[PDB]
Amino acid sequence: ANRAYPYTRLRRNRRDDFSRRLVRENVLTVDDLILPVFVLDGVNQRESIPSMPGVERLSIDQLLIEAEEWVALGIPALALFPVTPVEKKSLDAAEAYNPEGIAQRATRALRERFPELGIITDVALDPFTTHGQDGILDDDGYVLNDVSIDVLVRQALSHAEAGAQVVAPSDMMDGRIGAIREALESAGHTNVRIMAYSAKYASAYYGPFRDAVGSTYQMDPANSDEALHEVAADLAEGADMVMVKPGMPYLDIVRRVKDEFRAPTFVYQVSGEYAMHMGAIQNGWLAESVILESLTAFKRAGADGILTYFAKQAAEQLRR
Amino acid sequence: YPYTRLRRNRRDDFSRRLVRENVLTVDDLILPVFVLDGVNQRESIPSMPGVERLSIDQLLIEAEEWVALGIPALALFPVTPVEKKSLDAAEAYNPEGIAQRATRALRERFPELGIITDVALDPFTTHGQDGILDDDGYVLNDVSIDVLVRQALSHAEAGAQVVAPSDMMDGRIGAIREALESAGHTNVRIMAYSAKYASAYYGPFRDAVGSASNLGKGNKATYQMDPANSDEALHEVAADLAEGADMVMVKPGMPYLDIVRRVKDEFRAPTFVYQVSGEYAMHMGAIQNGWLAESVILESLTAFKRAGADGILTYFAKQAAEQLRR
Amino acid sequence: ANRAYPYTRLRRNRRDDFSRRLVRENVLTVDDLILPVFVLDGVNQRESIPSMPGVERLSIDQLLIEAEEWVALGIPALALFPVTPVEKKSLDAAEAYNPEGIAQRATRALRERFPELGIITDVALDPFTTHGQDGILDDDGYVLNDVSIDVLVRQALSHAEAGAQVVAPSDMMDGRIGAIREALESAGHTNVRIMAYSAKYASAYYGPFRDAVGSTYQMDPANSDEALHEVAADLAEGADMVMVKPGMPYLDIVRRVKDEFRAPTFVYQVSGEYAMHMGAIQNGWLAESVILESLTAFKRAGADGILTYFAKQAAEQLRR
Amino acid sequence: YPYTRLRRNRRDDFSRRLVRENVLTVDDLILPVFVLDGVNQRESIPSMPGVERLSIDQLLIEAEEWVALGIPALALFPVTPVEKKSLDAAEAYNPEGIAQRATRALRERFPELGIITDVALDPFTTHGQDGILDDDGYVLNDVSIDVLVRQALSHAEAGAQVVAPSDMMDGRIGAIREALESAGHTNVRIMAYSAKYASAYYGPFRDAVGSASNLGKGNKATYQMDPANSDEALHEVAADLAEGADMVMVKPGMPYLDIVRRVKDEFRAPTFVYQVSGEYAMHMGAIQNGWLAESVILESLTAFKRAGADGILTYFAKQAAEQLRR
Amino acid sequence: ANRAYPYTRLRRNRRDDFSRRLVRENVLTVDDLILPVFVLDGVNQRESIPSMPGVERLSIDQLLIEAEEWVALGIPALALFPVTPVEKKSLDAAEAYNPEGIAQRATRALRERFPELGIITDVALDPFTTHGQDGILDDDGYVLNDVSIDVLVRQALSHAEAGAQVVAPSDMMDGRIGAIREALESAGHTNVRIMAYSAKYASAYYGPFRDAVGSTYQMDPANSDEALHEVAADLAEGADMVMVKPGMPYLDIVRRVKDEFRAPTFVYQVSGEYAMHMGAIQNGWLAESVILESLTAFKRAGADGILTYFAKQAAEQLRR
Amino acid sequence: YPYTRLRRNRRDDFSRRLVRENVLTVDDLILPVFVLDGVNQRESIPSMPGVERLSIDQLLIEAEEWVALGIPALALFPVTPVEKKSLDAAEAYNPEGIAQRATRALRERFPELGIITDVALDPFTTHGQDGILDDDGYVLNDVSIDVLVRQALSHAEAGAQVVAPSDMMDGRIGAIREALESAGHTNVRIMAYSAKYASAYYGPFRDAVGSASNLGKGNKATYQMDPANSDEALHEVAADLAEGADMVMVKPGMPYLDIVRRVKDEFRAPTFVYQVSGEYAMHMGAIQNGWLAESVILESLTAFKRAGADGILTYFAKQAAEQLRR
Ligand SMILES: [Mg+2]
Ligand SMILES: [Mg+2]
Ligand SMILES: [Mg+2]
Repeated sequence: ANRAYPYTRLRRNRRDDFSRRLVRENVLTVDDLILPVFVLDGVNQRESIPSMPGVERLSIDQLLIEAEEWVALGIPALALFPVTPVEKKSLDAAEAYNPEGIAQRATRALRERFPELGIITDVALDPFTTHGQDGILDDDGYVLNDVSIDVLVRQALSHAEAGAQVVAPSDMMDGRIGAIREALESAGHTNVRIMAYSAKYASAYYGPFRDAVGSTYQMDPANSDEALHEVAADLAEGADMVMVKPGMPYLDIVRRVKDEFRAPTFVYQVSGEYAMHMGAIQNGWLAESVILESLTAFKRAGADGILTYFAKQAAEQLRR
Repeated sequence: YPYTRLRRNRRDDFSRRLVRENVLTVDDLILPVFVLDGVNQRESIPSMPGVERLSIDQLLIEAEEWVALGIPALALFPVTPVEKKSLDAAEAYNPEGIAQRATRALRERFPELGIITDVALDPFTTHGQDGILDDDGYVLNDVSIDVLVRQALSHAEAGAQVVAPSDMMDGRIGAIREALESAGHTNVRIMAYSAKYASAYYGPFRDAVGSASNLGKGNKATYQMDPANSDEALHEVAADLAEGADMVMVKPGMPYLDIVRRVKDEFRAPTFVYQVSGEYAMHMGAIQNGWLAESVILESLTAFKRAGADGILTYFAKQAAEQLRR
Repeated sequence: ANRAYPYTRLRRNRRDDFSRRLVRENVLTVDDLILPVFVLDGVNQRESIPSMPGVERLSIDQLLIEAEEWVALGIPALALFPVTPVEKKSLDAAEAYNPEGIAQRATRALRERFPELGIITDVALDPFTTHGQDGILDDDGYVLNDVSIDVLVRQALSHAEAGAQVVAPSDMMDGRIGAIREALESAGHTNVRIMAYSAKYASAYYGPFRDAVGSTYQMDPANSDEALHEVAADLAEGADMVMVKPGMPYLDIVRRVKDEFRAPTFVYQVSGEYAMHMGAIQNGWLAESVILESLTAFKRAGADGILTYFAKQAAEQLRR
Repeated sequence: YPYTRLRRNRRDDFSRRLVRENVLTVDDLILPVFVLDGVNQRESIPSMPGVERLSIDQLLIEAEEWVALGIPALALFPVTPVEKKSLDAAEAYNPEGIAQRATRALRERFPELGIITDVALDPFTTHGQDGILDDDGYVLNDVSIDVLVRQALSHAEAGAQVVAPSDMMDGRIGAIREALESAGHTNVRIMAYSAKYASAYYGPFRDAVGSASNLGKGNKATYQMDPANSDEALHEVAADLAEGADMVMVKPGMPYLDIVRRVKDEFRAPTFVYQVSGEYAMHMGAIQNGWLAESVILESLTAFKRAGADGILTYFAKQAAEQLRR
Repeated sequence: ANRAYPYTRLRRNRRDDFSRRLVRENVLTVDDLILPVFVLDGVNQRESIPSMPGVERLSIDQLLIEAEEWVALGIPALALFPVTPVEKKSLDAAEAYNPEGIAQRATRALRERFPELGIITDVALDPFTTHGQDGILDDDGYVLNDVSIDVLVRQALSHAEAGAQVVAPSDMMDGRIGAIREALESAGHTNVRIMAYSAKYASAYYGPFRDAVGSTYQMDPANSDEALHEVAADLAEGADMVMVKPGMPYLDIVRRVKDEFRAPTFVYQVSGEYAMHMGAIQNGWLAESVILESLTAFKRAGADGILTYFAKQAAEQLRR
Repeated sequence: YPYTRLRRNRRDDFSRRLVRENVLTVDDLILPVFVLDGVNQRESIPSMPGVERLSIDQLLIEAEEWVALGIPALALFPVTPVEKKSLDAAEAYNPEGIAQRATRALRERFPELGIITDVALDPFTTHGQDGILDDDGYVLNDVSIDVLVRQALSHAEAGAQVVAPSDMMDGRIGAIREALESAGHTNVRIMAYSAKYASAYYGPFRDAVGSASNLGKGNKATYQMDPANSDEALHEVAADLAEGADMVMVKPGMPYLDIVRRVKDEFRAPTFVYQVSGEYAMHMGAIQNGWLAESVILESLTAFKRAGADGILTYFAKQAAEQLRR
């Protein structure tokens, strides 16, 4: 310590590329990327999403075609988000555990064609209920929890049966991680991993996602200590990996979570973060180098893995 | 869970308010402003929707409302005429330069408003770099400090309460402090840009200030920090505190919230953060497109307080102050 | 570090109001205030309390009138303290769980008229026993605990049935938080919060409160490490929020509790603290700015919420 | 367990990659090279299988591939002719010495390649010690610093971007920094060998550089650190940082990984480690015998990153860079 | 602090042997050494191992002869590794719990002849299965765990019955430490210690060991935080001592484990570490003083005990 | 428990040895010796059973066995003749004083044995205080430092490898270091008595050295530390390290083990402890009475290692070294 100018000039290591490379503390690699994908029900179709320029909803045959290039680029995993047809939404959310639902069909197709690619499914009831609430309601509109926990467990088990290696309770509820963990073990799916959405905030950054998928419990953005209690509870319940969401607006949370628990920590660069960046890049306001700058921030902040709609572009860039 | 259900405190608005850990107030806001030469001039900046370059007379008119909203301070950025740019950056310490003239006008009209001047040579050089170049094109450190010290003394003479060296030369905070003390400017605060990274988020600002064409495709990797580095920011801030800074800053902002958190935790000193032009533009573009709700503005600024910042330099300051006044 | 005069002059940030505001580390807001209220049994009555100048016991119709202004000022919650008529005090403390007791009637009235206002009820047997001890005694005068735990559970459930959002075991006993937590869950009151009086000291500052309400277990004032063990036990038993009491005389405890547990921490500025301040203000010895100075100390010390008889005055001042 | 089975993340390659905590890249590699006098000379070193001593012309040819593989820097070690060794170590600062000549040649041919010169008198003394001896045979500290400072200035004059004092004299980092600053060598980095132990793992290097016969059975216990001590390394590194080092190093490497970890955790500064000659030789001997698979090379280098090093001086650098390029 | 040259010259304590001895922070003693031994099935035989120069496989009568000198040198314990004849390897691994298996016979012989010498047996199924996997497989080749846990428990109990004072689940599995701990207690072997191979990496340094014994679950070398979670789980399951393996390539892990848990920590200087050092010593590339240098590194790094094939040589040297 | 029974590792000798956290070795021992003037003199000390005052010739004879046992160093304490005591303590720096003569004799006879001389004026003053008194009877700080510096230079001139200021004057470590550096005594170590308390355990030493009658009922509360204070010891040690001490010491020993532990944990520097005369006497009296077994000697010395000391000044050093040699 006691470093003082001019004995210490911090620009000396910045003088040349070689010394900036030798002291460089972090680096993003393709091992850090997870690509979220919106999956349609039909055959031979793609749809553009107005608020997520460059992102497409894909039927499963199209998903398989694009996955050939994602696998060649080395992306380790995908996170699937089905786009449920409105006629499949119900009150009992039976579509969540249908072995022929989009998520289950997509995961069987991908596990068969690309055996080493990781598939992370979404465990939640909101994409399948007519009302759009994440749970089954009683006559007055209040959540019945064990009826809902029951369908979620059937959902997670159906994902495990389709071959998913990871399930992600994307909900922000209590009791689900343990029930799913317990049910998977109970049913013999001992190596299915549970990626919990641990510190998930009530945020305006999810806007574009509601367009993509066709749609009191999320955390207050002001709170930071509360996120550590959320992650601790998920860890205690058996989560294998924990996630912070949204991402860049919560980088201080990523840093605190990694420092406190030293566990596998993930971060979601959500639809609104992607949309802001891409709109600015397309308008000529920001250079495309901001994509890698934003992703290296997650590594510097302490994330092991990043769910990002820029995964393909970033993997292509990681070459330079 | 079941004993500990964290949803209980979240159930109702009253209990969420009681347990809310951080709050954004107008005391935390600093508004950066782009100032033009001449009279009765107002110019839109396409890459910063909603922001205008203003001549001093127009700045004084707009500042009446910034003061009424209670914004504590402005950060001035002069839009130097192309013909006043040179290799020696001498316009940086001209007593009749835009920054100096704007400072005297604002200090007279609004005595309680804080004026934070920019100490840096980028608005004044033909090449757009923040210091003086040697014959190999390197930004010289100590020769640049000599010009920055002359610049900071000129701002103190104009009445600025705070000078903010945004240059990233090593040792400049101590040089400027020594010069201010020697000259009797005992209470001029120095707001150091301590951990300032070599980023792509500054694009729109280069357009706003008129340095974009001068810099061209140039980079500042020999002085601004590598985005990959976090421990190094602690060493930058420690030096600036030992050299006499009254406030230390992290820049850019949202992409570096982890740095704000480490800096506040390690040094427990007045910590500031800049929500830069590219952060403003990306949000504004998405809000205008209808992709993000307007509530994202306060959410973005709340993140800086949660991460540990005391004050935030933000182009959203007027809008945020209007929304907080509710 | 290595900050030294005259390079570092700490008065520079204090030179002007604008720079004092920019570096100001804490601020009190109306979101931090909880107002305790003494509730009478009758109709159209108020009583002055000699040792708490300016504070009044209020019948429920008067309470509703005053609550209109507390709600307009933004105060988030009230803590109710019934003033039990002597003819309702018994040996079995049945009045504690009477659905027509003052606390239950007051909470139903307030929950119906002001649905967003939080109500924190007092769970304790002392206001309802003839002897004034917080528990039911056996023939020799010794506490029978499960008979007492039983009535306290009926009490907390009766509060939950009346609509209380928060119950506060204001006792300083062991076993109660868990029994109440367990009983509320068991009965379906899953979102009722439990605000534990965790570090509550044996103190002379409660004097005036005994006048207001008509009335071996509290902590020794010398002890600080002991308070952390008290808070840890309440947290383990399911408390949603933890409180230190009294307040200003124990600000070091507030700081240690927030630092150690990072949980929602509350502090009671008790009747004697209020009385000392108000007597000095009324005598012209202290300016009224001391009220906000005393309340900002709780925020600086680490409290999230403050139970204070000055809540109305403070909310009115928070404007300047 | 059963809830927490740590084997779940280990089950598949994709999940092992997602949770992998550290990675080795070519940015982390520094290749040490032994340089001969003369022209068209290449010599094998029996105790360092696969490593050759090279004349400058041969070094320039081999460096074309080191540069193509992206290795950031070389660390030069001159093989001084026996007749140029003396009590005064004057060849250490000869402008026409091997290190000086090699540096000028490499700086001209490969402008972006980092050149790290060795500041130490062991290649130049008749006795093989790293400093000047007094009449009792003790290695004098301050008289040795005077020669090391002349040596470091000569390397800066030859164009080295980094000088690395590997001598273990007290206070030499500050003396060398002061001399570099006074002479205007503002940006010459100083890579201090901070916690360098008195070890048996240096045997093969003494053969490679030609100091083995000069040192004989001599020891360096009055200056290199006792292998038993760990807290003492923190005091060595603290002094070198206060004296102005830009990088600090632990040496040897694998036998001292605990020291690398404590040094990175305590100071959060650029931390380097040397996988010394004896570590290289023991691995190479076992790999050639078929006792260890070739995958041990990357496993050994991954350990340095896991332990906290930013950069690694390793004789395996070319092989490792070839394997990483996949 | 604030130590600065020339007031502080760190060479002053290094000037003389006496002051280097007074400030010397660590020292290796014979109390720190554990010698691993490869045991053959027959009588009056020894075999040289090509990739471990100087190490020999020993029949039990030869083992007893060599143990006389190990005991005279003060070595506290041996770790036995039987060399199973191929005709004893099966699918059910019954040889693991045979009371007449090499390990059991060797431990009864040593416990009877040298009552104070500690014996650490290896609990694992890999030396006894035809396939060489550490577990019993079902028809498709997948591990059946309770059949395997069952034989391992019989194995550990058979070791305890033969007189072993320590058993070492050398596996890298979950559930075994607890089952063995539970079974030993259940059976009355309350003082048998369990030395867990806690942080055991997937490494190339085990090469020579496969030659010596005739032969998804081991840790990734890149991970360090993961090792702390591994050690914590073993401690929670009842391990008496925890070990890091391999050794010198993982000294940073030894340091973190000792610092985090402050528990009895052991480290294995594996076959490849021994082979590299001995090959270099025999080639004249390294002096034999490197053996003690390598072993003092383990003490400096925080190990209490070291499993090392150099134990005999080191104990002989510890005299100088 | 039952899973975790801490008795399991304790069950057998082999497992207790494997988990044993600390060990005492002869490397940790320093033997204090009381030296007389004259020839062929040996005197028993009733309050320190087993300890003798020895003339230099007798000291050289006894030191042959201390050296054979491997004890690293001696700490010399001269038994000044009554007639050589004065107000100015000039005998402290007499080149022909007992300490100076004993040092030259031992350095010649046993070149590898460490000699630690005592820097303090208590053996030389008529009043027994460790410094010079003013007219109010106060022990002057800076005037005392001037005499201690002359004393320490005389010990360095006599050949002592270590001087140990046991005086408790503020700032003396830095004064002595500056004087040693200025005079070229570069490698003379300074073993500071850093946290030395005003204790009743020193009684027997005052008898051994002959200062007891001079001090009478006097006290040293204006300079030695109050036994109640622990945080203050950290401030004493920090100053002595910043002033250049090579080793820092806590004294007395067993009654202050908590201070040894805090000092090693806080500073991670070479830490020494003195098992003072009264600790020796109380143990010896109990052992001779048959109240405590002789095994208490090693138990007492093991406590210092467990508490964090690297070295121990103990009158039991010969006995302990004999017992460790087993
Ligand atoms: Mg700086
Ligand atoms: Mg050094
Ligand atoms: Mg002192």
